[PDB]
Amino acid sequence: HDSLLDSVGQTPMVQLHQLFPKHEVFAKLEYMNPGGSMKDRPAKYIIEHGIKHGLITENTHLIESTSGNLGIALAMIAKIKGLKLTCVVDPKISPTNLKIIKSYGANVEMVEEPDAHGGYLMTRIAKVQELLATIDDAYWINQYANELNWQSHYHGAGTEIVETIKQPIDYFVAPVSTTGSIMGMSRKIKEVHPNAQIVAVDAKGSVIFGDKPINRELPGIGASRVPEILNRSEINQVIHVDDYQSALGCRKLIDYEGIFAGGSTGSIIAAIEQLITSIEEGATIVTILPDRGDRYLDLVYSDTWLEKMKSRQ
Amino acid sequence: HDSLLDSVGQTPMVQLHQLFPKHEVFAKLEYMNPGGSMKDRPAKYIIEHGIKHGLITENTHLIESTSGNLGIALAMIAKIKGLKLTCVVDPKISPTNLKIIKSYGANVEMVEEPDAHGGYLMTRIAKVQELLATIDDAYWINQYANELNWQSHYHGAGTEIVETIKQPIDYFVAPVSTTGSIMGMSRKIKEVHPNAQIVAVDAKGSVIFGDKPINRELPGIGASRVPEILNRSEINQVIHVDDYQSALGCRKLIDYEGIFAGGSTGSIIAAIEQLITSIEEGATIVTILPDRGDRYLDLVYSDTWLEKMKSRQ
Ligand SMILES: C=C(NCc1c(COP(=O)(O)O)cnc(C)c1O)C(=O)O
Ligand SMILES: C=C(NCc1c(COP(=O)(O)O)cnc(C)c1O)C(=O)O
Repeated sequence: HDSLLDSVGQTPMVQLHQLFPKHEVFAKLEYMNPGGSMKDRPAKYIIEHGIKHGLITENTHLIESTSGNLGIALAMIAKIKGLKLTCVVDPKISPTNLKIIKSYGANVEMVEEPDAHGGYLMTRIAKVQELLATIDDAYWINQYANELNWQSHYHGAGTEIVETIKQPIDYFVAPVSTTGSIMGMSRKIKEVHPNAQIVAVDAKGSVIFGDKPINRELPGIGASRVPEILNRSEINQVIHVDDYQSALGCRKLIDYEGIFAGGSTGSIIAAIEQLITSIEEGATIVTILPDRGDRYLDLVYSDTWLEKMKSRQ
Repeated sequence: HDSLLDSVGQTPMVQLHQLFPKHEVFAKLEYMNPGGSMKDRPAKYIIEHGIKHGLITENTHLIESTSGNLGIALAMIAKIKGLKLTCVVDPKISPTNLKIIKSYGANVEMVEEPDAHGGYLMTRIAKVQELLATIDDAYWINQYANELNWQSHYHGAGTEIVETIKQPIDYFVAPVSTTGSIMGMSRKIKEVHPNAQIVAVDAKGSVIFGDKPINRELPGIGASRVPEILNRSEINQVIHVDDYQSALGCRKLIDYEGIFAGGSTGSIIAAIEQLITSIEEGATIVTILPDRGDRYLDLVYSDTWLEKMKSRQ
């Protein structure tokens, strides 16, 4: 490979035999991408597209609002391409992920005022618009509305999944924030497996699917606005999980399978444990594990954080 | 794959075009192994061997003295195999790596008394012998003396390198602690490229190759005893680098290539920059990048740690 860019994708798939002994449950390890998450795929895809089409030159200042993983992916790619980048972030970001963005030489704008229900997305978007107003040659990645987001997953893990799974897929389960992953992957999966059931896993208190908004702790799952790239008619079921439940799911996965994953992976485990009680034995379930446990030592893998979240419920 | 075990190995190789524009410098990304370092390979190899040969059963308590990466690899594998594990560690371990070992459910023994020159290896070995004396069914991985260590690298990255590089290899450069990586990989490389020059990169103050021992900060490179698996006649050149120089090398690599790697990778960059002044333009240099930058935010990627080390020199 001529660079790191060439090592994005083609991630491993494993079966979770120990955790789910009566079902065929397969997990795509997207956290093994070089930047450390699934978001490596939309970052590569959007930036290469923009350069090809004259939207992004060496003078273009990239801007994005992120809970952490897309900021890290964008900063890696920007280093390789010689581009400037400013990440707009909020106080809920993983402290580890905030320091990583800075080590990659990205500019950081940290907002401080949440809305009436604890969410910082409205304030992040406003900060982005302010940066756009004062930076002459700037390009907003705009992941909640950019069609290239779900397209990158259609061609990425979505395609790899249907190339690799040698049996009918009964359920596809994915966590949501922009819904790029689940829209893109499900669209590819259903071309081959048209009766596959599509299950979104979301945070309790996320308005994506119409919950009453409430303050959420874990970054990366859930949102306080409805993403524009979501098409609700393509989702068959929604399951909501809270911060405490997601943390328990992380800790059970590492105990049962030796897999050390981030918060939204815990949300997926907790949701699949709720789902399988209804599912015929032997059925095939496919999911994705978006990022690494490494980044959540002050959150999910902190016993005092765990105890704090248990009190909240 | 039936588990994570099956995703160990087959890591990417990239050329460092930007950093070394007049030479062909190839880097094996061993930090992309599932546990996060090269040490995944000896952990898998030694444990599978022991189980196959009746040295390790479900009742066997694994013990090892480690600067961090082998402890993490062993804890991942032990989870998957249902084995008990105690890691003996010292105050120089990365705080992040110490917390990861604990999240994987391993027991931890932290020693506290260094020898006359700041090294903790003598005390770690003593602690290991004490654990051996009081635990009835225990097996010491013993990585500084275990031949299975260098064998795992012969069959691992060593084999992959000679399968992948399509030109004569002029130099092979690797960092050392147990010397398992450099002994194993160089032995395989020289079967195909018998005139390749083998270059060890070591910490200043490491006694591995006979330096006067002095207090070293960065864990993972250097040692305060001579490893038994080292054969000095197989090494052509040795280059020593200090803590500050290694940190500068990490920061230059991420700036030039978008690669975010740990301390010993910085040592490799600093040594290769010293070496190439003597090397014919166009020559092929192969190296390995053992682990992730993620784990060194309180060390190499901390500006105050950086400033502390600059004062020391
Ligand atoms: C919105 C972003 N995160 C998405 C994300 C998601 C949601 O993926 P989406 O494709 O955005 O729906 C799940 N899990 C983790 C760990 C994530 O980081 C971001 O990185 O800025
Ligand atoms: C001795 C151990 N570390 C080896 C190591 C090395 C040296 O590899 P050896 O094969 O032990 O020589 C280089 N770089 C890093 C980041 C390492 O973690 C250990 O993980 O206990």
